[PDB]
Amino acid sequence: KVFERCELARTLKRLGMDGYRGISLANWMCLAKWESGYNTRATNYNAGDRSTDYGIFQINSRYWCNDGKTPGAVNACHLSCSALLQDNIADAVACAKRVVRDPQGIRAWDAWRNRCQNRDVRQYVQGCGV
Repeated sequence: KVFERCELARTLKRLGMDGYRGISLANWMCLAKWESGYNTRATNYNAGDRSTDYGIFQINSRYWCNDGKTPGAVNACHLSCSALLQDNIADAVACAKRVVRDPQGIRAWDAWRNRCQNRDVRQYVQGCGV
């Protein structure tokens, strides 16, 4: 499923993401936009370490979800990577929350550092009623 901007903003809010571990909805929106363009079936294979980034948040198979084919991998979110390819983003959100529970927080995603950190992200949630 490819979300419309405000549709995703409200969906994320209803899932308890606003202010989760101090992260605003606009930050989550900026992350999703740059990671997958709001596409829940987005995937990216990384030839370098043979891992795959899954879904709307591009969560990596080497550490967060299990896909069976990633060499020397763990599954911190305790989910099949398939769960990160559903139109319903509840499971992906549960995992994204697990990621930010770590020290780095939202900084766990490099894309957030390059495209959202210290940026004016108001535009991601303006007019969405969140």
